[PDB]
Amino acid sequence: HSHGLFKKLGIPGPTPLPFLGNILSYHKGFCMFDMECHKKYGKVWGFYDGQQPVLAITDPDMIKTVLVKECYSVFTNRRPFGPVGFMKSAISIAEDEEWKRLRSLLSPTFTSGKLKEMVPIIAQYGDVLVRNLRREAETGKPVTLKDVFGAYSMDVITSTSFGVNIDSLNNPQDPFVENTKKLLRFDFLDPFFLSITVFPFLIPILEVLNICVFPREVTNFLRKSVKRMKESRLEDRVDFLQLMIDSQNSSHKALSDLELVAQSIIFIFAGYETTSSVLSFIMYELATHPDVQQKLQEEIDAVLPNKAPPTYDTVLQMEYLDMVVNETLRLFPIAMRLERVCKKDVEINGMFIPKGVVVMIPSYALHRDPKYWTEPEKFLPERFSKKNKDNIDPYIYTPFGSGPRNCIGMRFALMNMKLALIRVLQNFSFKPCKETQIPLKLSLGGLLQPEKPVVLKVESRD
Amino acid sequence: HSHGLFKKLGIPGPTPLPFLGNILSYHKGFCMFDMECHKKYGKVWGFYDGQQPVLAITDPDMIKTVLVKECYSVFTNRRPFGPVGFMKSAISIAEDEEWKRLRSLLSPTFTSGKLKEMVPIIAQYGDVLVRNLRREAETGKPVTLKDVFGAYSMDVITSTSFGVNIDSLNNPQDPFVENTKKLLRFDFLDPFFLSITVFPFLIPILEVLNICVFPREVTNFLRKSVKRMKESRLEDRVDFLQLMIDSQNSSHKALSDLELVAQSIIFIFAGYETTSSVLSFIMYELATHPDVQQKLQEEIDAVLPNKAPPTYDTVLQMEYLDMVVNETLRLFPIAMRLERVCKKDVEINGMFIPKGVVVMIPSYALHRDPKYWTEPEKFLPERFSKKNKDNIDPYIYTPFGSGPRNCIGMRFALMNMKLALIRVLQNFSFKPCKETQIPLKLSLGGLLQPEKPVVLKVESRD
Ligand code: HEM
Ligand code: HEM
Ligand SMILES: CC(C)N[C@@H](CSC[C@H](Cc1ccccc1)NC(=O)OC(C)(C)C)C(=O)NCc1cccnc1
Ligand SMILES: CC(C)N[C@@H](CSC[C@H](Cc1ccccc1)NC(=O)OC(C)(C)C)C(=O)NCc1cccnc1
Repeated sequence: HSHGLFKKLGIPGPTPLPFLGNILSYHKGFCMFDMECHKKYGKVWGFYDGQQPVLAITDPDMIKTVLVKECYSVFTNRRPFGPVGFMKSAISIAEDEEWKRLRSLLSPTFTSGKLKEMVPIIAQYGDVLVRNLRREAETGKPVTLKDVFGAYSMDVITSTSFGVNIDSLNNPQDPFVENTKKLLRFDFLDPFFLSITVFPFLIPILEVLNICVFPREVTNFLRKSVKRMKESRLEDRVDFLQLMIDSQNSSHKALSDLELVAQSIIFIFAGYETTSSVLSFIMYELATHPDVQQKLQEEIDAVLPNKAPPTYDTVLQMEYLDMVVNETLRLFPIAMRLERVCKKDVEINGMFIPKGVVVMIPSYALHRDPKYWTEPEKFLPERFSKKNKDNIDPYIYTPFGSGPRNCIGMRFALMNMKLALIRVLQNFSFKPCKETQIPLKLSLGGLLQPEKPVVLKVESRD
Repeated sequence: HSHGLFKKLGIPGPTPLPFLGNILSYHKGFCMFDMECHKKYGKVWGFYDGQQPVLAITDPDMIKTVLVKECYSVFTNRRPFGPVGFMKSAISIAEDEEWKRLRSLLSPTFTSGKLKEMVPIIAQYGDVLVRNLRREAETGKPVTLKDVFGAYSMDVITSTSFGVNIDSLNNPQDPFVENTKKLLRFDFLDPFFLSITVFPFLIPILEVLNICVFPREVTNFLRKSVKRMKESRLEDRVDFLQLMIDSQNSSHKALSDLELVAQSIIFIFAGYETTSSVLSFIMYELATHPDVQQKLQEEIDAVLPNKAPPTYDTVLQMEYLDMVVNETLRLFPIAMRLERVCKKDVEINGMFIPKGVVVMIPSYALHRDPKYWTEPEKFLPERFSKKNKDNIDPYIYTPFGSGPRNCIGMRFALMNMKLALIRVLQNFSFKPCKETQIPLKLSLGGLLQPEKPVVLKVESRD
């Protein structure tokens, strides 16, 4: 059973039911379960996802050893979560030596250099986003942000990774738009993924029936799509695909054709719903904190007078904008948790850790700990002012994780989201509607997302 | 193992491999496997779908006992085929007493009476089909029949079962059109369904993970869609839904709300790809047999002079049209086989049949038997002339099965397909293109469908 393990080592936690372990306590979501545990049990605790032991840790020293010092030797991989098919070769899923080789063949894709190159592409779709917004702003109808930010996020994905150029909002039925919309963030508390936790032995079975968590058709579409573009650019700069094609010419072992496809898909999956979700959470805070929206709009006009177009350099110039983005990510860190599988009997910061345990960092709960954040629930961007940004522990605030396996798309994600904000706020202000949910409720599911979706009023600064 | 059963009873057949049984012999498809067996082995034979024994029978007496005389007592159900979820309640899947109750609450829906009522609806989409065809006939581009007949078939389904009215071809992106297109005939020789045959014990497992062969979203869409229409017509004639709603007012036990949904879905699944597939096979024969198309066009003009609109009565008037439809269904009976599970030790026409065996009628192969059809591969509509239609055994030619469990949608299916043909042939002629596959090859898969899809030239009789 292994349900005696934490009781032995002296670690506290909720008592597990047979077979289910502690999963019935997810009825209120990971976020509410994690805070409770931190409160009830202290700096460390333990629980069981079925029979799999999970050790939670909240001490910044312990957290650093795990994600940095002993990342290569001990805590290199994440927990498997379901049948993956050929997506086993995607960087975020791959393990150990395959992972290290993959992370290397793809890191130059995410340098500040290649990213400054991509700025003018992502900018062009700032414009598209505006026109589409004004069309809803010239017709005084409340607006669903995720719909319009999704269309933008999508637009940016297609171009920055394949060269394809569509305003998805107006071609909602373009093939390259349909498949991609199906690529939604996995709800790890829906019937299926729960069942996987009760029956992880079911995972092999499903794999032998080529059942996949990435719908077989979406993937089949993109593979040939990629294997077509591969053989249309070759032969006839500047997207993720080309960067990867260019890499399997001129670790090591180059990148396989199918390995290349899986990375294409993962970048899509990672960047789509996330970008659009964070952008929604930020407009929710700007509409319910009018000062902050006004202070930010003023800042944007000074750097970019005359609605001047944002550039890479003038984006990194804006401090309040960076403050606002970070404080949103504090209150809504959409990964919720960080996790590593401990692959060896180990002892770190004076605590034994037996093989196979899952080490977990409860990010959401640390972001709202009163022991590090005064008034943690209030939206106060000044926590991140260059005055106070020094009193913030990088192992307490980790919206992109930390260490060698942190978010590879971090710089890009922030740059994408900020370009969107600048062009939007150059043009509109955003006001609560009667139908706006104040104060926002987080979904009880396994996603950090709003219970009810965000709807606001949008007015032209003209 | 049970792999000794046929060897014992004195029945011949191919030797089964361990675990796989005879399935490796499906590499050429059910149709080619069935003919071979009939040839090699005679009037009866046996084989194993994994460990499940299947007895084939080709004697018309034996076939009648099975589908008619002993249908209620012995051969009431079909073989399960995969995880079905809530679609377990659909008539074609349900079993025994539930089946008999369902077949009864739905039979009045398929009377000649209700069907004559539906004629003017299905006719209106004959017109739509024309306009769309002429648009491709005024632009001399070869035409893919299944695309244009699919759009028609779809159009007819939506209206005859929910009142919805769209020209799907031009609204290819209407929600009510997207879901329905996913409802495609199951390929019982793709990786998944084969695996089910090797691991039928996997079926329970999949059911406990709410995995379904009817994609959970399509079904989720229609349920609420139906539960909306149910509560918009009620309260504010003339489709399958209303007929079923009217039935759960004024066997017995009425029809449950969820039972009603499953029938809605099955009619869609049954009528969509089938109608469009048969209609394609018929235009393939009319284009490669120009006499027959001309003789039929002449017949239509005499009954309906001046492109007069077809009616129920003038449709049943047309004999050559009926001949042509039937002879197509002979060469392409798209179910391929009929099957019943023997639920008891039984002895019929002097042959023992142990419990649990699957009794199978190899329709495709009987339709092409030289022992009943001279020149079986030739397309000769005169086999069905009212002169020779008496020399045809109803248990050899069974495109809709036979007995209490035969195709409930038969009259409707024929009437739909004939209305389509009349309106089309009143207006166009259909000629081979260079890119037409002559002679058509049947797919080696588990569907009766063309290897390559049918493309023809379409000319206005104007
Ligand atoms: C607001 C946007 C995003 C947020 C908040 C976010 C957050 C995270 C977090 C917390 C992790 C886990 C880090 C760890 O385990 O320590 C992660 C991993 C990852 N992210 Fe993101 N992410 C975002 C957008 C993106 C984008 C746009 C990409 C585009 C390529 C991307 C690619 C990845 C990859 C590939 C990994 C796994 C890396 C590895 O295992 O080596 N992410 N992300
Ligand atoms: C060209 C069109 C069609 C052909 C060739 C066809 C053929 C067949 C065949 C061979 C069977 C099995 C009969 C048996 O087991 O003896 C069947 C069953 C069935 N068909 Fe069709 N079919 C067609 C269209 C339709 C349509 C339009 C509907 C619309 C409602 C429909 C509804 C059903 C149902 C419900 C069953 C199962 C009945 C029961 O189990 O009681 N079919 N069909
Ligand atoms: C393979 C994929 C399905 N599983 C992850 C592996 S990476 C860790 C993720 C990151 C994440 C970030 C934001 C929102 C959701 C998830 N989940 C993580 O919280 O783990 C537990 C749920 C605690 C087990 C993946 O690759 N996701 C692609 C991606 C998405 C978003 C940002 N960056 C990358
Ligand atoms: C539940 C559904 C997935 N399975 C069938 C049960 S009915 C027997 C069918 C009929 C059929 C006709 C034409 C084309 C394909 C199938 N298959 C049959 O050949 O069985 C074996 C494959 C030999 C095992 C169902 O309900 N199909 C709805 C339907 C479709 C078409 C016509 N009428 C009804």
